[PDB]
Amino acid sequence: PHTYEDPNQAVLKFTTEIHPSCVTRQKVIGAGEFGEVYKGMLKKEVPVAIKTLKAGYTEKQRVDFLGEAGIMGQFSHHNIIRLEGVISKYKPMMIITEYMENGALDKFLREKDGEFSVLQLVGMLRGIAAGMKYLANMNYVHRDLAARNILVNSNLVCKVSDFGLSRVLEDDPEATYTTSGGKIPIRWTAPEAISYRKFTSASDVWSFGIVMWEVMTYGERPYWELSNHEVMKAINDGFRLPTPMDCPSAIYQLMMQCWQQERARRPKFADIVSILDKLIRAPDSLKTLADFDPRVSIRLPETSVSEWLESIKMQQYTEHFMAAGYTAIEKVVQMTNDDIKRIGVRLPGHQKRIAYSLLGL
Ligand SMILES: [Cs+]
Repeated sequence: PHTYEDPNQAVLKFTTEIHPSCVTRQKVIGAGEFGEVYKGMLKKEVPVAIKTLKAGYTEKQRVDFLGEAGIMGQFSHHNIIRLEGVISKYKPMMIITEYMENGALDKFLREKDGEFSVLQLVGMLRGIAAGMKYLANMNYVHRDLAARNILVNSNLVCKVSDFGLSRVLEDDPEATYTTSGGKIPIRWTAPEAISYRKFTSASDVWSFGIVMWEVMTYGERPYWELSNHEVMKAINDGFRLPTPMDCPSAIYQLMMQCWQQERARRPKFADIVSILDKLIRAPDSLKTLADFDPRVSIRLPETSVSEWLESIKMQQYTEHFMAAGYTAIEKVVQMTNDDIKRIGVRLPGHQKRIAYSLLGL
């Protein structure tokens, strides 16, 4: 429905007002768009993440901050972060969520470089795809799916985590690193979303393919060394991300499927989940690896009578071909081997060469 576009209504309907006394802040664990993030306890008491709103906020800033919880409270899935509640009546504003001990996915994979199996990475991807399938069936377009917005708990369960609003695109074109601000980065956004602001579940599928690449590389940066402008031009001209090291051919095949230029040709999230589950339940399909070239940060785009005789070094037969009536190409491609014998190509090697060449035409 439209319950994803009204933050105040969402806060009213889908959040639980928590009293400040029930919250105990313990230790800073991150720095968010709106303020600091703490690990603490919520009342037996349970560990939780506590997002706070920096003092001196604008009214619209307050609205946008609590709107994330308004969205999050509408969901309920194993692979979507759980909302305990919010503090809105007393300062500072706060959002309470389940604690994810291992934090952001990309940082975690970097810390655990090479410490998992390809099967475990594909299982993480399956969990993320399950969360995104849930979101898509709820008619929710994330617009900002990336490994940094996926959290990981003790049991390596991955959950989608960032449900902000007023999301706008990265405007810095000469940049190569991460830009300042809570913007949607160009490197994870589908082409139509950049060019025409057409964010759909298919653009989320594109970003999910980027997340797949992220995981298979243990948290590398997409389009490394390239600039946002170079990334946009590359994607428009057909370039794509290259094969990760030690990547199953099936997984890179699926990534490339997610990155189809025409959004309609991309797989839906149900298809994604089915493919990943099939692969996991038959892990022998993950041993065939896709070719790896350590030099590339991007894959190249894909491609769309005398001359023919000289292509095979038989130009000296040209006059013969002209004398027997084979003056045009359209009639030669319809030529049989007995016609070749008849015209004067008596040597067997020449017959064989002309025949193999003819097969192509
Ligand atoms: Cs409420």
